[PDB]
Amino acid sequence: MNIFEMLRIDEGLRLKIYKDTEGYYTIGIGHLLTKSPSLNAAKSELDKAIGRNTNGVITKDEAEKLFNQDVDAAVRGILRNAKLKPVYDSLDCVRRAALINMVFQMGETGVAGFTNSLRMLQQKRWDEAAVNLAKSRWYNQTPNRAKRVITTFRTGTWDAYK
Ligand SMILES: [Cl-]
Ligand SMILES: [Cl-]
Repeated sequence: MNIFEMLRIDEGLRLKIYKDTEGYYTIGIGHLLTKSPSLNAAKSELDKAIGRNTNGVITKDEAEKLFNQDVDAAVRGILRNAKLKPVYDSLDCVRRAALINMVFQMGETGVAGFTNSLRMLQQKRWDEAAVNLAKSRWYNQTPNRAKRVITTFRTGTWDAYK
């Protein structure tokens, strides 16, 4: 198991523009296109992202390409973030994957706001962090996925993904 497989499980793969859990236009492996309500705006952003007239449909290869770029960008945002970096550097590889997943879902900004949980993870107080992470809109809106990531931080293993 690794970050790619983990997120492929959490996000699925769709080759036609779709709406995510928040109702935003997305495609591929959880690649958000736009928060705008306009399908055209979405098709526009899609073509711009792919470099061709897609007509709202992409290939598997294209999806995987966006995906790789998105993972990369998540890691890179973490490393450039003063609040996140130290946490990330303090964690083992499995838990780093949990932090990346959250950043991929919610953006660096979103995650950097879980101050208390972050401090707990930094301190390696796993059970406490898990309880704190659960008191969040994130958990209440996407409880099954949140549970998986939370179990990952709590245990340091991939059991939730097996
Ligand atoms: Cl892009
Ligand atoms: Cl969920």
